[PDB]
Amino acid sequence: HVVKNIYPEIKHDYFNESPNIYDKKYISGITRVAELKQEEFVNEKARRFSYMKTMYSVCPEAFEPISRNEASTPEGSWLTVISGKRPMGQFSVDSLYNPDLHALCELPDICCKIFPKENNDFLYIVVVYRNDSPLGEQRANRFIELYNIKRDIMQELNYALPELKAVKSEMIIAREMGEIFSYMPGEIDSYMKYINNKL
Ligand SMILES: C[S@@+](CC[C@H](N)C(=O)[O-])C[C@H]1O[C@@H](n2cnc3c(N)ncnc32)[C@H](O)[C@@H]1O
Repeated sequence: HVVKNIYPEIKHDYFNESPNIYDKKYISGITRVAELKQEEFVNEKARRFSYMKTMYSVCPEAFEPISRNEASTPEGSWLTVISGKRPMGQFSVDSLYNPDLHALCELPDICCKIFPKENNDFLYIVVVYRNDSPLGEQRANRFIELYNIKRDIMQELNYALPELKAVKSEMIIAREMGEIFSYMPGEIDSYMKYINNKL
């Protein structure tokens, strides 16, 4: 149904478990044979979808850097992509029944790579990209590589050497992330200086 539709490769057991507290904002069932709420899911999704269709645009002949500020919320994270300002963004959802996530997946040439958040039981990462630009998938893939490097590093440090593991792992991949997220070169420098200070 609505979940396998946007997240084909999802674990089978997911639907055996019962709705967590976040799911319940949008559904009501014993398991994950639950009803979609008419107002909170169906009607919210349709409203958000209209909003997205209005803002939808095609990609420029070429992208310009956005400010990090335009993509610091989940909503701006995908808005900058659907309006064609940049080829990819990444955000999180506390429920695979998030109405925005479902609306996002119904836009032309808009793809979402979805997977469970590392070290979290309910959170999923969403990587949203322009399929109508060759940079879309490339950047989405490149993010997953950088993301895997970060989490591999942090897991290892967590295991054997935990001090400042998060900030250390940022020093390793943060500039590369900034670039693929299209942040302005100045904002990326400023972030590396913030990480450096954390030393
Ligand atoms: C936390 S992810 C958030 C992604 C955001 N929702 C998007 O779609 O662009 C942004 C990552 O980019 C890196 N980064 C580089 N420059 C940054 C900056 N100026 N502000 C925030 N993150 C920056 C950090 O590693 C950070 O984890």
